[PDB]
Amino acid sequence: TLRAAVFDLDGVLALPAVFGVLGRTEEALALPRGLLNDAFQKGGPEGATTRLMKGEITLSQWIPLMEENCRKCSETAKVCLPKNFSIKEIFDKAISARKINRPMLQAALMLRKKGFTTAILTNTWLDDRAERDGLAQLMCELKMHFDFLIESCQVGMVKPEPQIYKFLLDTLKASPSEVVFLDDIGANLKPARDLGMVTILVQDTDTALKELEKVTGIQLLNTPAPLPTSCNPSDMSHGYVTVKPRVRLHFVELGSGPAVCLCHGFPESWYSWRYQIPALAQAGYRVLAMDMKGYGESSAPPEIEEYCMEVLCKEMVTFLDKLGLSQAVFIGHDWGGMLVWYMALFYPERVRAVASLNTPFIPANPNMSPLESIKANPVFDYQLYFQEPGVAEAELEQNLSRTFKSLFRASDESVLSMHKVCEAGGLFVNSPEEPSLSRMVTEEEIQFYVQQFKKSGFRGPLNWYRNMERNWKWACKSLGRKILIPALMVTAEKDFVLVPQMSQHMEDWIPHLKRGHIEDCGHWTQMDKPTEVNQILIKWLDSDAR
Amino acid sequence: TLRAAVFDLDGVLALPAVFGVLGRTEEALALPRGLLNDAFQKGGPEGATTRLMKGEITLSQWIPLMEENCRKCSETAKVCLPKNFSIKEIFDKAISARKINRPMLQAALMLRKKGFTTAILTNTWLDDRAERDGLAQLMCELKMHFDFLIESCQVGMVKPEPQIYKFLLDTLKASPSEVVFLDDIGANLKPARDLGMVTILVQDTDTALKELEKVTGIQLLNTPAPLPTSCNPSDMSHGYVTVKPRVRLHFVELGSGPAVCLCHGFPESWYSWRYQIPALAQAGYRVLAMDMKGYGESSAPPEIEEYCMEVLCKEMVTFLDKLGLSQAVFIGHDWGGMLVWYMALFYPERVRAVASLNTPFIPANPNMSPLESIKANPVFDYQLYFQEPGVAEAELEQNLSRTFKSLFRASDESVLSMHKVCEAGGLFVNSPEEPSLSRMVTEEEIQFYVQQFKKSGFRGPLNWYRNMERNWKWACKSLGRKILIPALMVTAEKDFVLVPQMSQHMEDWIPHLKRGHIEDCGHWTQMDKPTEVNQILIKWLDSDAR
Ligand SMILES: Oc1ccc(Cl)cc1-c1ccno1
Ligand SMILES: Oc1ccc(Cl)cc1-c1ccno1
Repeated sequence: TLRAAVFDLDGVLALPAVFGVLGRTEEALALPRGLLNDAFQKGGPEGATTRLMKGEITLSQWIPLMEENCRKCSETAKVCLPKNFSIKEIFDKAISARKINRPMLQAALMLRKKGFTTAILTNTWLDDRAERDGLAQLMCELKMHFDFLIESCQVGMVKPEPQIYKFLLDTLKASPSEVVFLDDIGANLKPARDLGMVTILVQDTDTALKELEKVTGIQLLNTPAPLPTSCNPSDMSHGYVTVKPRVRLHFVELGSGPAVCLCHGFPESWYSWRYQIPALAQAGYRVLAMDMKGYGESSAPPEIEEYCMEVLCKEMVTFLDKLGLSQAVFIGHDWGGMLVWYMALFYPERVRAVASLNTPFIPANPNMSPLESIKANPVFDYQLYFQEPGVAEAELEQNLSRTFKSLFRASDESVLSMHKVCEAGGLFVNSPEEPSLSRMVTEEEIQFYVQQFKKSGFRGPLNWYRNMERNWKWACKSLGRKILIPALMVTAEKDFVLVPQMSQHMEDWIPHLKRGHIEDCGHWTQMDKPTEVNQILIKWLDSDAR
Repeated sequence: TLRAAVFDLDGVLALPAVFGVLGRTEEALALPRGLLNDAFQKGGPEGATTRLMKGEITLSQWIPLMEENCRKCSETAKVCLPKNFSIKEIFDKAISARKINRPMLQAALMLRKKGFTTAILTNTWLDDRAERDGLAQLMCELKMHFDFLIESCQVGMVKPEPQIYKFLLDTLKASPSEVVFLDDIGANLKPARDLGMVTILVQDTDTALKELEKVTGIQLLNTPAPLPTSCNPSDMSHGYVTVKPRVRLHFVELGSGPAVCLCHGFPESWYSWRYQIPALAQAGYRVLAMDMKGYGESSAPPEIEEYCMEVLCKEMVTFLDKLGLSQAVFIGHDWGGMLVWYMALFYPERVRAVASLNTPFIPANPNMSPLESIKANPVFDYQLYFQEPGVAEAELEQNLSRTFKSLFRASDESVLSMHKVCEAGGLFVNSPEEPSLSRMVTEEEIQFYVQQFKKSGFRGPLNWYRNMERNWKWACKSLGRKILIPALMVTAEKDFVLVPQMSQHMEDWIPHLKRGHIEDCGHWTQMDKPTEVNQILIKWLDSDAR
């Protein structure tokens, strides 16, 4: 039975292949057929290319050796190479044009998800060209999804030499009959087959994947649309900043480019952005996903006043100061969405652009107490329940697994009607003791939240709701202002607490506001509809945040 | 007696002042004298500018109000404003032209170093212009050096209103007679003086600083060249990455821009780069200063093989992978300098550019054992002493304070002659028990190294020297290669271990190599000559690493 799947890079996981570009160049320059592919393989096991693929020489050292072989070949063929002939230019273009074969990677992702050990086995080079970063990026994106990456130039062996196949088997810790090996080169497939491995000659991806699903017994073609890449907490870079004597802020960091600061809601974690973090880093951004004050590995002081918007915002500015960041784009959801609008109003110079998921911007009413305003809408009753210190803490801390399984549900699986919470005497009074697992979350993801909330519980998080009068007084200072920096409001059709209609008057205070809207989406936006959140945020970031 | 110094921003810590640009614009456009400065202050305490300075409105809301005042003023003066007249353009240019008044900041730095509480008190605005980042950067650079930053738009009060002075006093926790207040506006100086504060009217900086040194009794003018800004460990962003099950790498992170990975030597710390970190972040780079494997907060496994160059380099590649970085510029010193040359040889696609302080690149000799090679030079005797497990550990761990005070010395203060270390029976056998403090380090800096080395001691660090045969075999695989990515070699005249002449043949293997050379510099390059290290690295980074 098969338990390992091995994929080649060129012509398998990345398309189009370099081999195909040499043939394409021959046709474009009207050179004799096979001239370039012949000069490329010249000398066979003793040639310039084998030395390159084994790591004896770098790509920049190889370029003039390929040039001499091209001259040698054209001379024999009794043809002249064009006066403008450049191997450097041909290969720069070829490497740059090569993209990830998305359905092939998807199949590799599915096999690994089903228990297969996966690896990339590739005949590659040590790239020292001025434009080497493009390839470095491609390799980074691909390698994360595999258990192993075996590169010829790193191991000093090449396909089709028998030793590299014995090396692969040793790294996989598998017998040959347990391995599927996919290659676009028949000669490189031959030693794997001779060893007893299942082999697939990759021409077109569809046929190769049909062969792959037939032999594995796993559906790989015509499959439902997969979720975006998630985060393994133990594989992330974890950052810590002391913003003041008793306050440290924890964050997860991924990627390079403009700083994008992700701010979660209640009662969440940096992990609520698990599907956004890899996608935003891949899109060309440096992601900083916070554990907001009171949560996870961030400090959780007991005082109510430690959680007023004025102090929370001041600390986020100090956080940027200590990291040496003059700005960041601030993206928030629920309570984080509220923080993010206040960062834009009070610290516009530090906010590159601002985006909110579900949380609308509604200016403070100076002629009404926030407590009066909250009583006016039956949807905000849960906020009154959260007022009395200790009451909501006891219900939320009683059974953590039940707390997160009851809360984290899609619009069609709700177990909590958020009205008459005070009258009913709690959030979960009409909710089961052992809720079923929502289609949005796995048991393991629920257990990550349970483990995080064991440190500080719900006091700090609930204190975010206990500064209504303080926040109202502070917000009233901003009443003559408008938000004029780039801004995005993302509404969720089925969020019955932060309803899309609550955002209807926002253009009065944010004239240049851009919008996003997600159909069939509940309150837990990021995990309910990750693919669509990613598409909206990436499109807005590339157009408005650089 | 004075214990607090307060500085204005415009016309004091930043030059030229905005007030001066309005007068300059009047002259350039041949407008009536004072027309623009009059439209700017129009309405006085009830005008558009006061509302802006109090934070009622943002800068972008203020621009059209200033335009209307300019029209109102020109109408009364019976003059016409040019057809191309733009307040947005005038202010963008003014804000952009304004730079830190370096001798004023230097004086503030000196007063704080001598025990003064320092603060910036400024009449400023909430900047929401598309080009707001320039000002955000200026403020970031300035604010770090002060105990307090009081901004009119944040406190809702302005100079010359009496309340802001009472507010300043309350934040300083000082009586008026204990405060020096420096301002370029006579009217804004008046309430501080009326309160009993010492006041300085700032016209030209030299005269203001003469007045300031006379009144404080501290030398501020004609002072020796100051050292670059250092790091307070508790104020840095601390990052942690698990590169494999039992190995976590710790780093300090500062700044935005291309990733610059700093790799220390033996027996050091991320803190050895304390003078480079703020300077490189200020220069426009994202600094990642490592605790190399075996050091500080990074994991220190006991096995010798965990510290061979092949594994150390593999882990640094994984470190980039987990951070989502396709590349970084790698800068190393001593052992870090060696690591960095091997990163360039084995992983050029991941290395944006490479720089080494003191450590030359010398290819492995395939016809000689590394032990033979080390015996040939009397300067490398200390490496033979480091071979036997436990011997060097006992001497180095015996008295940590003595270890670091004996090692960390300038070329003219050496207490260690590194020859006949084996014959003498140790590094410190002819060294005092209580060495004097070198002019390079403070007692507190020595104690930071003592605290770091208390966790794992010297086993992991010494193991870097215990993989000679392993490293030689690995390096021999790279003998046909050349380093063709951007590279810098920095030599130190007085490093008697890593002598500048050892680097003489480097151009044979690195043809495009760039060089830096530091006179009167010992082995501890970064702390011996920080200003010159910063100048060389910043110039090379801006030209060769983007
Ligand atoms: O918006 C919310 C805010 C707080 C809490 Cl505890 C729950 C929700 C919510 C909306 C839908 N299901 O839970
Ligand atoms: O280069 C060195 C390497 C190791 C050790 Cl322990 C000391 C030095 C050194 C050079 C000058 N003073 O110490």
